[PDB]
Amino acid sequence: TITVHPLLGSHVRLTEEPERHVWQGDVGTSVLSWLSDHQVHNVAALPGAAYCEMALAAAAEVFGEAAEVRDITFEQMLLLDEQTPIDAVASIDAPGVVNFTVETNRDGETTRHATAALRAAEDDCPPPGYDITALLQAHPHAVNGTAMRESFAERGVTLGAAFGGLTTAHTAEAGAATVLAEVALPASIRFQQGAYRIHPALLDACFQSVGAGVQAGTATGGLLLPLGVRSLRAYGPTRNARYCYTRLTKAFNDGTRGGEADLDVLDEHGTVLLAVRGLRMGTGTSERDERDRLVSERLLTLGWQQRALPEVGDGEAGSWLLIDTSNAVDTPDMLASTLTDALKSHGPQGTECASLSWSVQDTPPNDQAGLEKLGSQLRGRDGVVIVYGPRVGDPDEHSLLAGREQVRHLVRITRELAEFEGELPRLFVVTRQAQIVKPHDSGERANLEQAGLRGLLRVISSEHPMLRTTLIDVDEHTDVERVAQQLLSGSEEDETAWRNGDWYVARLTPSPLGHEERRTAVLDPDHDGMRVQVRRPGDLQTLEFVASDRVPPGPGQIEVAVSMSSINFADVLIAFGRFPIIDDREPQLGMDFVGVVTAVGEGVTGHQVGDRVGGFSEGGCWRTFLTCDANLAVTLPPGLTDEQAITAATAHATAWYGLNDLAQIKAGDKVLIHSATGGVGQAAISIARAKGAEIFATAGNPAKRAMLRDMGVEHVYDSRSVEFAEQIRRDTDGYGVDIVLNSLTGAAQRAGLELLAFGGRFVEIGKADVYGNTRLGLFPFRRGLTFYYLDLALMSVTQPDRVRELLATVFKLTADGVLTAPQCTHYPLAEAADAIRAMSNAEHTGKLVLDVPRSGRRSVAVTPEQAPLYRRDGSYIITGGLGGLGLFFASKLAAAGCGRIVLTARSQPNPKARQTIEGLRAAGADIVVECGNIAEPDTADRLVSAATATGLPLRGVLHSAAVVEDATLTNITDELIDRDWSPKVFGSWNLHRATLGQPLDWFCLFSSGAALLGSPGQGAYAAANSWVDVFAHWRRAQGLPVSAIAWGAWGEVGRATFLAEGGEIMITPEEGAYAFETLVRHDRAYSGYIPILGAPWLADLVRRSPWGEMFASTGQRSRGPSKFRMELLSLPQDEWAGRLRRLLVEQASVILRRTIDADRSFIEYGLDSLGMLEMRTHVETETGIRLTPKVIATNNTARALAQYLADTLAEEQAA
Amino acid sequence: YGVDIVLNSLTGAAQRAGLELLAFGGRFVEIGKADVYGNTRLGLFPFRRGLTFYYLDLALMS
Amino acid sequence: TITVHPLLGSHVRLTEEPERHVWQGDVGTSVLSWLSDHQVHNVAALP
Repeated sequence: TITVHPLLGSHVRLTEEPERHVWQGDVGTSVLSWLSDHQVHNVAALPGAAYCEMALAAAAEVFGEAAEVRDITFEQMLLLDEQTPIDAVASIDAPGVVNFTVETNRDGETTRHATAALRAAEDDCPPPGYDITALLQAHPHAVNGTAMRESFAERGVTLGAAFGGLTTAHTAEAGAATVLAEVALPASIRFQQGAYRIHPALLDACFQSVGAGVQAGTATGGLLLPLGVRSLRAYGPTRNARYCYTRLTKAFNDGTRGGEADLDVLDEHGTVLLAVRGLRMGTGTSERDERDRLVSERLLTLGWQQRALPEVGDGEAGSWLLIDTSNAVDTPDMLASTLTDALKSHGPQGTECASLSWSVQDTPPNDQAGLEKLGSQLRGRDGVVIVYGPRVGDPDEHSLLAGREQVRHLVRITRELAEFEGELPRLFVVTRQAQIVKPHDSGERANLEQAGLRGLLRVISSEHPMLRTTLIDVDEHTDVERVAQQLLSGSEEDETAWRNGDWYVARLTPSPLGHEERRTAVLDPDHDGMRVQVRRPGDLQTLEFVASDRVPPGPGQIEVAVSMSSINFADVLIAFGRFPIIDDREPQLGMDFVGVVTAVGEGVTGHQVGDRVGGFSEGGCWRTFLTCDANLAVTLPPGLTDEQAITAATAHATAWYGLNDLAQIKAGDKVLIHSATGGVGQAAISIARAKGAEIFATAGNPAKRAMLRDMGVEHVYDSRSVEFAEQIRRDTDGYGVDIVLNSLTGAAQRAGLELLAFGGRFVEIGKADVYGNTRLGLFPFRRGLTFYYLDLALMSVTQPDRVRELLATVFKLTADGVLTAPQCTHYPLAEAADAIRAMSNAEHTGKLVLDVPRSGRRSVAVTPEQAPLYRRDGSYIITGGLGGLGLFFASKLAAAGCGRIVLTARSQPNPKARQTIEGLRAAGADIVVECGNIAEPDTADRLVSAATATGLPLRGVLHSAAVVEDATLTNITDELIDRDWSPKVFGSWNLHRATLGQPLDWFCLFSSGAALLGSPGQGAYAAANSWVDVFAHWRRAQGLPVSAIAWGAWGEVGRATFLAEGGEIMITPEEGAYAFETLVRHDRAYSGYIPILGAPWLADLVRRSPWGEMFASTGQRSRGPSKFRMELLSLPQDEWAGRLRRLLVEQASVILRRTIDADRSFIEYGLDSLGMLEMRTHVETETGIRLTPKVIATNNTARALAQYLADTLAEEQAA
Repeated sequence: YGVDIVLNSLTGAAQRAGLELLAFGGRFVEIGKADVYGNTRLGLFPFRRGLTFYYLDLALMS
Repeated sequence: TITVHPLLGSHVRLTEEPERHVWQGDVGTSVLSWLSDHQVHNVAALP
């Protein structure tokens, strides 16, 4: 009786053209038990092999046997909760070509899981076989295929039992396309193989072969998933099969992307059963997104947090040692004396301590003899603390020397301290406002001289980990009580700041850019140009002004100062991130505009400056200054005020067109207007009254209907339901209507279309139906209908002259008073956030006019990634250009064509440098070289003058001079300290002073990751780099532009890069070029771009660093018990959501490989909709509630998604 | 660029192909009652470009 | 009991505008012999 296919289910034939085969059925687990086994992160999912088999069955049905499919695609995954209706449909679009698409229409929306083409395109040409005795003997070297499957399952996507068959394999090597596995249907799958054209389980295993084929030694943290195949063909039933050919053509070694496999299924005899060509796994995103991700997973910063002291008190017997060092101040006693007194009093038990008051450059014998007074017989007694005391709040030009002396003092004293045979004491260090913490009491007034210390102490903490190197920053208004408490029983914390009456601790935080660090600028609407544009299409709460750098008009252009624009349904659609993009150019907000001409183009003569103007344009009209094509603007006749003109445009310009120049409305012609109360509807009402027609209409809620009836227009009916057609039919005796200015979608469309009576005109202005392939029934057209479509914006862009004439006509008519402008309700343009809300919910009637603020309203606008980077008419100076990264950055600047970049270094260039310079000059860059030591003020003055006196103002700088050197604590010499100190400190300070007056746009100061991380390789470099870090913070505090970068190493794999990646030079130059070009635009002062999130030394930092917030978090091995998280609903559900926050962040951390905050967005760090797959599946498994890949996007922030889950679970709790 | 005026008289996939062909503002004039009286389901969407569909039948008009 | 209906073939809900139920059944004395006896007008006919 029943013979339906199991996956597809029913097959029903439609005779309507284009001929369509519609397949419907259930693919739930309850029906097909075996389906349950592709638990991706422990949740059932339909394998792509299922899509392949289903497409093959559809092709066989439509074209009989020996017909195959091409260019398959997979688009979304599935969930298969219990039951899952599936609606596979195939259409005969044109003879000889067909299309096949599978989608699920549950929950009220569709999801095109896979698209296909089933053109037969096959002939009676049997495929050739393969030689068993050859392929088997070629690659017999065995490999643990079953263990490979087990590890691949552990990787996150399990296979269960039904998807077995893939047998222990053999290959020439791990990394070659030679895997020789064997495939057989598991016992539970052998039975029903007849119905299928090759079991989806067998095809899935055949695919799965690619998992072992790619790389047997797969790297941890990588996930792959098949995505589409270029072609397919099924030759014979797979009642029996042995192996699938392992022909792979992967362009691998990038970790992901594809593999372009061509699997061929063949039996024991060598004959082939099914052929697949062009198989790709895990495509990911475009190259631009790859570079964007590479920036997320590297930017670092010093994150500070507030906490309480868990020490409370313990251990006792705090007989530490103290040294009052470099305290040349008149009265630096209080800090040391108070600390000693608190230690004596509050310190439990005996707390004897002594002071080795080694002042700055006290006396020669103090180097050793002065220290041995206590560091000889009782050295390293139970703990030591260094106190540095206060200092002046601002730096003098000569203050640099003092910092050098301080670093010399620290290196000497610490080398002496570390030279103790017995176990070393923990090295406390208290410094006064030498570390910049956070917006809470942080900014200017940082003690620069002490600032360089941080890097040295941090490198020490790695060089000699035995002496725990905790260092504490302190503030005037913190009081010494909790400071003494930290001294006494301080827990294992490395770097902390007592910035106020509160404890602050540091955690190296992976902090990608966002929306709070975009460069802010001060603009004036009166003459400065700024635009409005949604930052995050979808949540209109993010509307924010943006600088627009008004460009002077060109030929055929005008420069109009907007006075008021109007919302329009296109604006609403774009605001909610729902516009039907069609030309890879997202439309800007606003369509119309009314303002005054401020400048005149070259080739234009229609109008002059100082004259009013109106019209619409693309490029966004929600601006203070707008530059639109001159041909697309109409002078305002004297009658119209600005308000009337803005209200009329796009209301009459639509209504007048549709009803007059297309439908040719005449006296006594029945008209039907949908959504009359809207602006377009109101214009239509006015037009109909003017031309003398019977004005039917329909509205929304009853209040609007009553209001419209108050206007005198009789025959008002509800628009929500289709009932209006019948009612109007009753009230007209059959002659329903002659014109329909439809603007609603859905069933109403058909009713309106059928309403017309033998005259025919259907002007359609809606947008939902047309961009949806609404596929209307064409039968009602038999009675002389005529269907129009009227998209005013598109007409304006393509046929400016016609819309220009139309606009002139409507304005002239409005001035004469024959037409009345609709009702208006102004809003301040800065308040667009709520205004858009009214339009969508339709509580306000009439056109919403936005009144752009054109006044002296001084404000802060935000410059997006489109920021001033390479401006032609300015000079750029690069220091140390003649060596290392300088050459590469100089070449990059030349490529950008920057104007007359100045290049300098400390010495004459080498012959290769001269060759590169002359070549770049020949390339067209007007680069000029200089020389001299940057540590000299004269050199800086000469450099700044040369770049300025040349005639091109200097605005960009890049101080990159540095030389890499290696040293260890003991052998660190003073000359090394000086030669590291001068290039960074003195050069940078001189550059800042000399350039202080110029109109700079950035200031890039290079640094090393050592100052941030701490590498035993070098310690002298760390001090100078930390100093330049703090100096950059201070400069930003002063308000001048600045940006400090801490570079790192080249490879993320260590020395294995030579074998696995090959010898390469520099520090990932191309990778860092984009990072620099981006980071120079944003505002954050300090940032560390270093290859972390997986790297050799990270294994060491996590151990030696008590902060180490990056962690490893190797606890992803969830199990069946993990469900208890749902069972924790016994506790209060609000508190349950509070803990759900932590669940979410922890689960996200493993996939992201780093701890993220709960306030930012997941998309910021970068997830290829595969990190999204993991997150969604894990959320469902750990909570039993599902969130669609759509609703996750809007709630991209951890807080948002947590609140959404809390609500969607409290609803269940209520049930 | 495509065509502008299409005085179609074919049926089946021919008219569907024609409707996609014409450029912006093209006016797809129709005279062949065959497809229309069969309640063909026109793939309304090529109207994206501001097309206009007419049906012309001399006898009924008269 | 049996999902298919003898006089209608296979039920299918098409989620189009408007929603349609399309069945595409088959009938015939060749397979549904019980129709043969109702030979209306001395010719095979649909009851």
